[PDB]
Amino acid sequence: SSSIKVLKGLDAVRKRPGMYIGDTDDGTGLHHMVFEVVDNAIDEALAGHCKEIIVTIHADNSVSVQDDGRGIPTGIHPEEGVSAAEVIMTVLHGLHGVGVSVVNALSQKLELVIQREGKIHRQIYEHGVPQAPLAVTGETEKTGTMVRFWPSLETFTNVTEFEYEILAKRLRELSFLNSGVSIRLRDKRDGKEDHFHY
Ligand SMILES: CNc1cc(F)cc2cc(C(=O)Nc3ccc(C(=O)O)cc3)c(=O)[nH]c12
Repeated sequence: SSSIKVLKGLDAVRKRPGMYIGDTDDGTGLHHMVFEVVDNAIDEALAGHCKEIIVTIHADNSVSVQDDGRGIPTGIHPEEGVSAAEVIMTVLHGLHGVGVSVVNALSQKLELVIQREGKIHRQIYEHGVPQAPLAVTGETEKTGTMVRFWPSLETFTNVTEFEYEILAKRLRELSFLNSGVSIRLRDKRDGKEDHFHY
C-alpha cells in the first residue's frame, strides 16, 4: 500500500510542481529546493543536536546541505519495512514546510549520507525513487545528515543556475530567526563563502 502511495505522491508533485515548490521558470522554485532542505537541518538544530549547517554550491550546479545533528534514524520501520530515512525522504508531509520528498521528487538525482551509531549510511534517488535500500558504506565517530540534490531540468527551465546572493539573503535571514544556529555557505565555482550567526 505504501510503495503505491509513495509513487502516487511523487507523480502528483511531478505533474503539478507549482502547488509544492512554486514557479519553475523564474528561479523562485529552484532556490526554494535549497531552503526546504536547509529548513530540515534547522529543525534538528532547534531540537538542540546540530550546531553547524554547511550549504555548498557545487560546480555541477547541485547543492548539498550538511548538518552535525544525530543523523536520520536508519532502523527499518517494522510498519512499512524500509529505513526510517527512506520514509522521511519519500513520503509527502501551503507552499512553505512542504517536506523534503518534494525536493526529492523534483531532483534528477539526490544523495543521502547519514553518520549515526558508529556507521556511515548512503542511498541514491532518481526523481524521488531509491536506487537501493539505505546501506552501510563504512564506519565513523561523527554524526549528522548530508543531502546533495541535482535539480531536474525536466522540471526547472530559464533560471537553472543557483545564485549565491539569493541563498545568502535567506540563510542570513534563517540565522537571524534561529539564534544559536551557525550557517556556512560556500560556492565551489569561485571559492566565495559566508558565515551567518546571530
Ligand atoms: C541536511 N539535513 C537534513 C536534510 C533533510 F532533508 C532531512 C533531515 C532530516 C533530519 C531528521 O529527521 N533528524 C532526526 C529525526 C529523528 C531522530 C531521532 O529519533 O533520534 C533524529 C534526527 C535531520 O536531522 N537532518 C536532515
